[PDB]
Amino acid sequence: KKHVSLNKAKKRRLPRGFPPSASLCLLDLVKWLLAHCGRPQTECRHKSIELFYKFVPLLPGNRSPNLWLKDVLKEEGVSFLINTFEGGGCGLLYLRGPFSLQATLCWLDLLLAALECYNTFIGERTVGALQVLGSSLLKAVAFFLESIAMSPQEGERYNYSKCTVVVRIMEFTTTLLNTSPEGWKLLKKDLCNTHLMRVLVQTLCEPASIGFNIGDVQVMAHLPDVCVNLMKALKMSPYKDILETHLREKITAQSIEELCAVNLYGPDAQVDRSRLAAVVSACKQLHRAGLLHNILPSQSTDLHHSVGTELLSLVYKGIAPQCLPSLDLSCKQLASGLLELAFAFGGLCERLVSLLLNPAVLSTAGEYFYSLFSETINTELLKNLDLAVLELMQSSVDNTKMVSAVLNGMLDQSFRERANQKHQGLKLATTILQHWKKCDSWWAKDSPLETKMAVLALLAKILQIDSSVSFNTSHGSFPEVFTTYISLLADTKLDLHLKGQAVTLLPFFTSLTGGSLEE
Repeated sequence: KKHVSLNKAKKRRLPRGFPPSASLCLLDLVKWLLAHCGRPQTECRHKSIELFYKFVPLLPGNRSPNLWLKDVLKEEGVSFLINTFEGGGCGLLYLRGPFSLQATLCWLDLLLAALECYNTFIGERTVGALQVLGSSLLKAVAFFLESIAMSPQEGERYNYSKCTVVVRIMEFTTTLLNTSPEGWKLLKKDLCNTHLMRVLVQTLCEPASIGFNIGDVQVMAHLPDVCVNLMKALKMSPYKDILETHLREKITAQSIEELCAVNLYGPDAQVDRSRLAAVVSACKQLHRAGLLHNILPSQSTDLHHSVGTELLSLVYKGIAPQCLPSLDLSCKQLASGLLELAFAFGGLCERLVSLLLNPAVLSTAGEYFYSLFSETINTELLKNLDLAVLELMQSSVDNTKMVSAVLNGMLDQSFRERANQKHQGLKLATTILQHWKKCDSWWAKDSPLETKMAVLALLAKILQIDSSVSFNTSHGSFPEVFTTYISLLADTKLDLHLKGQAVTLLPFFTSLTGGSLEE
């Protein structure tokens, strides 16, 4: 606040930890910052770096750290801007097993400091990536990449200080990759060999063997987003062939077709369930990375990945029993992740809505498949918009109970999250409001008296889902929906009771003009 307008030349007071001077306006403080930026204590690096960025443009040059750093580096020497990176530990088979000696943890601390001191100056354009490499950085991380996956009550602290490194390594190769095109040719082949394209495969598929553990509550959260950030950063560099050749033998379609457990719904715990969950999380994050059909364009040309159709058929026929496949809190969760992955290859919508209508019957001690899952199915039918309702209402007479049930089951779920999206509800309302002709057999006379209360419930639902802003002035079948609403009021329709939920919808209607008002 105050001193940046009062950087005068007076007799200040010297601090602890410097040779003396006369005035110390800001230059001595920021020089102490820049020389002491390589403090290896990880709670201090962030604060020193952020203080550097917020403390450079207050010397009266009013510069920017992209140009002022080079303006110093031209006369300060290139050793000045690399001895901060160096550390005193630029360089043992007794550390092959995980050990917790006082030197080992401090060496990993040096590695973390030397790793992340360049991430902000590479993501920032303070110094371009030519003037930094043009070393022991690459050598030490290469040796650690060949010495990564190898006191059993205290060496897991060393294991935590191991697992904190590789993620920031990966994010450093992202910030070198997607900031300068020369880095596609600057990073030599001593690092982008099978080391990185083995450790990424181990990070995604089966990572509870290198030392990451489910029970870590923060790094397990922060991992599979920056890893997908890396895997999408790896398309502006020509190593996409390296990734495809390093992936397509392990998590490919052969693995999934062999790992479909012929006794799935049972007592098996780890090597089928954890492995299947790992690989579907891997393909989910690959689908987030946009590289899944760049792995598995599987079999044919019917706009249907045959492995995905096989996933749907095993999800169906697995529930097909002996007596009945019992459920769980994770035997359903594997099915949920299975369906969420299997509904991401291509369209796969008409297959679903044709499977749902099924006249087959089940005899236990046929439309039960909707009743279980019923949340992801409806939120995907939400996304397939403005045609799914039409291909539903194509059949509305032979199996009316199912079409009423599925319209309710999507409408309530679009109704529940009415405070986040707000557009799918009104669009679903407007795309169901212009489709009354497919259900004309409902709102007339000569009907069984269970359909009519369902139709009034449909009216109340699709009216309550929105407000009276887009109903009058002939919105859709507005006189047709009005005359179905009137022709509800027959005579042998209800004792009284069923009319009350009709009379509660009157504030929607009472804004019209003469004519029908007198009616």
